[PDB]
Amino acid sequence: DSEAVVPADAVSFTLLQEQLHSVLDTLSEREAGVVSMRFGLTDGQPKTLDEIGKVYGVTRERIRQIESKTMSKLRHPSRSQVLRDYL
DNA sequence: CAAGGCACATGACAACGGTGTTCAGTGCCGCGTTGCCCGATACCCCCTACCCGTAGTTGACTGGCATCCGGGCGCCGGGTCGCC
Repeated sequence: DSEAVVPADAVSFTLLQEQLHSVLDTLSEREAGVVSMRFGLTDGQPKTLDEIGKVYGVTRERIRQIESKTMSKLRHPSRSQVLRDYL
């Protein structure tokens, strides 16, 4: 069957979740939060940049600028060795 | 031989030297924080092409199918008709 949850894949996904969440915890609180909402780690629906700029109280271009800032920071080789292997 | 008079240096005396802080103000020059501008993207419309369901088609045409055996083995249990 195809509907079976392969234990190896499920456990790898859980480990990826934990490692990624730790990596965001390395980032600043606001930066980690905004990138999380932009990619919906907390909830299955990611929020657009303007969509993030309502609960947090930032403007769509301001939140956009920090989204660019988050993507850069997670792109430095520091917080990249761990997540390269998980793909 | 002892007392009184002049040289140089001396206990303090402030005020400059030079340099380190101070609160102070104002910028200097990098991050941001936000108004635009567009650009793309979801979402209404019209058109017809094709999928899918319904309804006919009148010479006559009137009862089917091939089963199934070489288990094997025994028991249960009920039915089933003879029995006297």
